[PDB]
Amino acid sequence: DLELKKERRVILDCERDKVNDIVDQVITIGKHVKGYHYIIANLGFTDGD
Amino acid sequence: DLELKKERRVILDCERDKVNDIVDQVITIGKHVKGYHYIIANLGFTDGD
Ligand SMILES: *[C@@H]1O[C@H](CO)[C@@H](O[C@@H]2O[C@H](CO)[C@@H](O)[C@H](O)[C@H]2NC(C)=O)[C@H](O)[C@H]1NC(C)=O
Repeated sequence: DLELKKERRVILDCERDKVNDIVDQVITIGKHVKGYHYIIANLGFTDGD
Repeated sequence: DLELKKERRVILDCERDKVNDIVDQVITIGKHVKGYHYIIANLGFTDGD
């Protein structure tokens, strides 16, 4: 549904558990290619894999 | 190094073990995006994940 508007910039605002699920979903879909930018809005950045 | 020749079609000819590692490496480097075509040269295609 986000692909209809051609939106490349995504901002993630969740805890240390949902961010891993979103990352795994992006990996399975294939959105981590050069041309995107994610923002993990949380106090911890290196906590997740 | 393969990206230098601008080659997108890759033919995989390995057992049921190396193909999984190659698929995992492709997933990690983000080459499974639309625009590539892989060929698994083996009798068992549904065997691997
Ligand atoms: C399947 O992957 C191949 C690899 O690019 C593509 O199929 C090509 O399909 C187009 C569309 O019919 C043809 O014009 C080409 O001749 C095909 N062969 C190539 C490009 O080598 C396509 O990206 C994918 N989908 C289909 C339906 O083939």
